[PDB]
Amino acid sequence: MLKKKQLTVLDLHPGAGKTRRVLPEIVREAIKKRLRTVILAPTRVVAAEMEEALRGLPVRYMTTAVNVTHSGTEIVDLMCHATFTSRLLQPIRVPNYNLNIMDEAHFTDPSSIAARGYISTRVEMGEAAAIFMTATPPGTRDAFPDSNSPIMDTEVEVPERAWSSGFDWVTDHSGKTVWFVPSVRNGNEIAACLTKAGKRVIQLSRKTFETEFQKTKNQEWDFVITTDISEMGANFKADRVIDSRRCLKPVILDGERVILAGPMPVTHASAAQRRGRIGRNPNKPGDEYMYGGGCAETDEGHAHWLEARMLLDNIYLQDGLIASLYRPEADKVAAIEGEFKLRTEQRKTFVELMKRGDLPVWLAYQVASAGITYTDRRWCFDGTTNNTIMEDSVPAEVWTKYGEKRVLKPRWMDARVCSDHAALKSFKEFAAGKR
Ligand SMILES: C[C@H](Oc1ccc(-c2ccccc2)cc1)C(=O)O
Repeated sequence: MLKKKQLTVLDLHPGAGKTRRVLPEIVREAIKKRLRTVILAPTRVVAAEMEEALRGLPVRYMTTAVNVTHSGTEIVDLMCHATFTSRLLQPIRVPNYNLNIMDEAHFTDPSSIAARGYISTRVEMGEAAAIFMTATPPGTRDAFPDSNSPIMDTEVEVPERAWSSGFDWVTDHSGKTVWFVPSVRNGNEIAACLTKAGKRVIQLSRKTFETEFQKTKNQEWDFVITTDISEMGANFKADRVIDSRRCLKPVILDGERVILAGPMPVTHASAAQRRGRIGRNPNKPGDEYMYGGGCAETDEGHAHWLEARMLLDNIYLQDGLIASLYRPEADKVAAIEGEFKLRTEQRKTFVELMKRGDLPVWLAYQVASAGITYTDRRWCFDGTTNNTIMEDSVPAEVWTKYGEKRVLKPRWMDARVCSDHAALKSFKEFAAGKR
């Protein structure tokens, strides 16, 4: 598995022991062969779980999620998928790792797709080996894979709004349920409905994940309401999953705006990962999976694959060569390698708009490619009337860094900057010159 020019897909079913049993054995063999190795975790929660599975092995934890210190004699590094892609983009030398291990390799955020593309290109060049660990590799068509214990699969209408009647099975249940919703706003409405009915609810999303996930271990709860982020190796002591089978899809329209289309069907890989949260204990058969729609290949034309190409076009590989996307996911976007390659000063602005600005990749690219510098926010106010951002049915307003009250009307509109209250609050701070 560790021999050069080889990319292995470790696709044992969910709960088979890829992280706790297989990963430590791979790491011991890599250290025995003196292979400089990187281990990529999707989130800080998974990074902390990996430290427990690898306890005692000499691994350098490049994350504040773990408090270890480090002897300085480690040849194995562990960091998040986003951290790897970030360091490749920045003017910091990333070692040319002999072995590249990606856990939860099905993650479809732009930085995870870009990491797979870079790593698989190095393997294709004959420079390195790689191991992608996931039960659901790209293009998987099976939403119902094997599990540690039998699961009761039931197709049923699932609420996506508050309800007064017609869904007694949802609240009549005495165990713990993990419920996948298509958006933070949709989860807020379901959570309020369940709280009014006397249930204890925890809500999870990308921005709150680490803090709120701790509550699932520290307090008693009846429901966890979560977006698709919990598909990335998050584990729960639950006996039921309720799956809307829906997600939002970012879509670039006419190359000039990004909308959040849907909700629409999830992929088979997402459905198998949502279901895969239960049936994990061989001693507790009969965990339930209630699902409310079919699957479709909604990653085709999804903005994340075009955003992954924007990142890869701006990562040095060798001279003018540019890394390709990992072959099984390369047809998800219609893009020419190198079309998003920026000159040095515009590339530095693109990186800073993502790293410090916290803007979506597509929006950071529009601003940097237009020749605008990082601190210049005039573009947040000079768009057309149809780009006005709305807050509680009235235009959002901010005080500019000049002390002028203005309506938020960005030159390029990316729906992800106002998808929920937290995102719009962060974007208002950015438009005001506060970061
Ligand atoms: C804030 C933290 O970022 C870090 C990024 C890199 C390192 C590091 C450790 C040893 C050697 C070289 C680099 C540590 C932390 C995080 O992202 O959690």
